[PDB]
Amino acid sequence: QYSPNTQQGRTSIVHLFEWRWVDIALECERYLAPKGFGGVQVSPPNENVAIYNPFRPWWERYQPVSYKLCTRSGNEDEFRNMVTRCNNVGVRIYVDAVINHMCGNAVSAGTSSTCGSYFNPGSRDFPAVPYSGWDFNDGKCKTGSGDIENYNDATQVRDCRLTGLLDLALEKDYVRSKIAEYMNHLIDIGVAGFRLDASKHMWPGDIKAILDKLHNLNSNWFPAGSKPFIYQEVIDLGGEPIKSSDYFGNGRVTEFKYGAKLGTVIRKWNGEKMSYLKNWGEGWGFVPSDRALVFVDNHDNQRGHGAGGASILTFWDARLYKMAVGFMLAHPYGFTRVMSSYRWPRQFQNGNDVNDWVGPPNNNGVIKEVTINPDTTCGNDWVCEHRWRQIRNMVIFRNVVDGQPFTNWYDNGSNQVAFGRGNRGFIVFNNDDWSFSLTLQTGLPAGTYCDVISGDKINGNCTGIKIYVSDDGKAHFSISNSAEDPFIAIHAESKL
Ligand SMILES: C[C@H]1O[C@H](O[C@H]2[C@H](O)[C@@H](O)[C@@H](O)O[C@@H]2CO)[C@H](O)[C@@H](O)[C@@H]1N[C@H]1C=C(CO)[C@@H](O)[C@H](O)[C@H]1O
Ligand SMILES: *[C@@H]1O[C@H](CO)[C@@H](O)[C@H](O)[C@H]1NC(C)=O
Ligand SMILES: [Ca+2]
Ligand SMILES: [Cl-]
Repeated sequence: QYSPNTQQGRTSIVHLFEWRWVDIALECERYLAPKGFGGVQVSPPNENVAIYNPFRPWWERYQPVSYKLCTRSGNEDEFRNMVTRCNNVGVRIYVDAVINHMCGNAVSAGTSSTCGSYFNPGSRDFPAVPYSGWDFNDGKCKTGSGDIENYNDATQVRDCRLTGLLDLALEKDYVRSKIAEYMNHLIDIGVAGFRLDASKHMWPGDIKAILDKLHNLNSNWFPAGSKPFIYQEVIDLGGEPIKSSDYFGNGRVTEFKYGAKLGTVIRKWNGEKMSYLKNWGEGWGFVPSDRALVFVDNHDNQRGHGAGGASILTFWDARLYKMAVGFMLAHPYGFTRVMSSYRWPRQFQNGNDVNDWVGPPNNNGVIKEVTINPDTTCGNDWVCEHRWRQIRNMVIFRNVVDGQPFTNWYDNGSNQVAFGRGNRGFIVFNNDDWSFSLTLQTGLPAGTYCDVISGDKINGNCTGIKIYVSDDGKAHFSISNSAEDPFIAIHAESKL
């Protein structure tokens, strides 16, 4: 559960937040496979509460009603078709499993669900599963409100309701079995792993009991004995009694300190600078690389709903975002997840975005299809960061240098740094307020390389900047602080 059952040579996954099943299946064939992406994290595929006030917010998908594969992304048949086609092209599917809870305790009873299933929060009745009052922690939680009130108390964080969400009694074999039933149905369909949502709100031992009931991946696509890849969402920035290390026995963990610190460093907040990235990784107090799932931003903190503060970089800050993603994809620490989102009307009032609830692009509630423009960009308000030349080429960069050591590091004591990955790739950054022009040792073999950030290598030629590596591995780099993309990356496959 620590290894990504991704195809050999593919090292990243992309989060196609709120994408429809039919759009993902197409993207797997027309883009993801050809460009070397290893997998796709999809939004919760199980039935959720249909919320009309606000109008269909993104977060309604984190309020389960049943485990029926029927949501705004599609039905069960469309979901299976997606997993099959993607798997047939070497692109894995990872499911966002919401298993810590059901929907809000205050939600009105009725059939306001994505598939018409009836449910009654007030009476803890979820017949479509089925679940009853006996399957929740109402009698176990010790707070006066019944909800989590203080994160300094490890017990209520697990036994009480996260912002009102009915908390499942995961200690009960019956509940563990209904969740396993749901997860095993997905595994048998072809899913390669799961993102365990709100893992901090579940005891490590309860998670383990559930994982012990899981099947091995589908033998039609994976080798015998393959275990599903598991990465648990645990926000641990320190200061709390719960540590992400407490979950190492179950699988990988999300390292939120990663995007938070990269954000402050690149923004140059409070005296930080890129030169300090020399010992990036465990040196910064992060969890072991082999237990880490890293990313710059996620669906939560890109809209200020998670943890990380205002330092988090997102597509809104394009120039710096591409640099942050590039550094991440070039550095060997952890398993990388690329974000892919949609645009919403950000409206800041007194320091906060009042429209942080806006759901995916839609027409009367029906999610809009992802349209592709002649320049490979997306329309219908889908950002498609994974399609940006700079990000896509760095995804390939990571594949090419997979396994190579971190070497030939250089820094000017400020914000101009560079490092290589064995003899397969080199990358340089200029985040200072002045130009960079120096000859550095790359460790690469002599030849002419195409800069994969400012261009591509097409039919024997580079469309952008060209780098010349001498016999001794030295190469000259010139990066103006006025350049669109203040960084250059070259690797074994961009050589003429
Ligand atoms: C939304 C988020 O809330 C909780 O995160 C809190 C951290 O645990 C705290 O240490 C502190 O930083 O405040 C955070 C809230 O701002 C919770 O632990 C997370 O798991 C949760 N995020 C996931 C859970 C959901 C509920 O199903 C979803 O709303 C969300 O999209 C998930 O990413
Ligand atoms: C590369 O581009 C140049 C023009 O810029 C052209 O002369 C040359 O033939 C091209 N090389 C190949 C292999 O097509
Ligand atoms: Ca819980
Ligand atoms: Cl996450």
